[PDB]
Amino acid sequence: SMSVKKPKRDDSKDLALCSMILTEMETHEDAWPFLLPVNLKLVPGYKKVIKKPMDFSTIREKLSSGQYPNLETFALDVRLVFDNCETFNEDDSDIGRAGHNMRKYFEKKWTDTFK
Repeated sequence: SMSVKKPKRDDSKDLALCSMILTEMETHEDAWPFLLPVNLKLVPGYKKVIKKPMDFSTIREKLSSGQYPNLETFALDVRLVFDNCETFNEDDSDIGRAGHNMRKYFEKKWTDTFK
């Protein structure tokens, strides 16, 4: 509350560390469904169904331009990429499997870097 604070966590490396995680996600072999924004002209139903599209290139641009106020807002966009994927793709499809794999990969790196 006012004039009552928990000890200050060192957040000075968060930006660099999220960048590193994001590089690791970008270079994973199962990243291909997520690298670029879904083409809303060419994929029927996507525009109407997925209210907030998200992809790795859009996260990279937000990250590089100071549009994440803290590491939680960064994690929320990464998870949105996988939540979108589950909304639109059967579990038993190449893309549906890619999303589960990437979500796992991310959640481990997240825990190991920050928890």
